[PDB]
Amino acid sequence: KWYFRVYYRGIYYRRYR
Repeated sequence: KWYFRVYYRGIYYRRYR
């Protein structure tokens, strides 16, 4: 399962898959 945002001060990342 993905996340939603998280990234905080990172860069979201491949949330789609």
